Amino acid sequence: SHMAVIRIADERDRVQKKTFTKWVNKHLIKHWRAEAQRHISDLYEDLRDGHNLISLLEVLSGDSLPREKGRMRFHKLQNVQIALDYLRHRQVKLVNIRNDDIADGNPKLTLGLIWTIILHFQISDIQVSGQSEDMTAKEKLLLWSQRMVEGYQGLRCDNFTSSWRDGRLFNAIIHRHKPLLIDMNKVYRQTNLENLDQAFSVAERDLGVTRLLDPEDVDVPQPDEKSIITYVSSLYDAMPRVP
Repeated sequence: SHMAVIRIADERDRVQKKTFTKWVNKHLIKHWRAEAQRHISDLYEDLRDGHNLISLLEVLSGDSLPREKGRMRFHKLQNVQIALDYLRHRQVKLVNIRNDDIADGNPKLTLGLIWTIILHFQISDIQVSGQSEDMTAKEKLLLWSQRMVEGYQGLRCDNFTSSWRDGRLFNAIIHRHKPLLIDMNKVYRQTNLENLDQAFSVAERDLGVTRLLDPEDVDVPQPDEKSIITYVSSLYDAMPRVP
């Protein structure tokens, strides 16, 4: 039923919005200016005037950016363009996004923009042995993921969706780095949620990785790709060495 597919597609979007919202908040709070340490309530509303966008880029780059102090739409578009122009200076190719779209809270383009920023700042230097230079950041992260669970019995990482549903990969990657923290023998028998909860809990408590995903989000036949990548990438950053 087409109704089933839309249901799943809408669900993946719900998860992506929740994920990017947590990711943005994670960084915004690290901003040096107290009043810039804002909290996003609705990703489709709190980036519209451009201020949080500028703050996000400042925190991620350490670079200082100007801000319009007016309230006219003209000021908002300009505020948004400051952020968009910085990304271009950074040689980031902007996909299909206009000032107007961000100023009007365009859902898809807003998520698209946050995705672009995540990709550029968090998934820009993955290094993995066996790496082939032509590979994209996404392809590199997938190889790193595969390289990481290499020596584990019967578990493959064919992608950034279904492959991560049962929590097995998440636990193996943690174990690979801190075996004394994960009982791999037990992760094979227990439920998907059980594995997901454990992984996210250990990652946070012992590796200091923010819990971007809820086990309930990932235990679906096709988890949201970008949500998975985003979190997996933050797992990579918690790793001290390169496989």
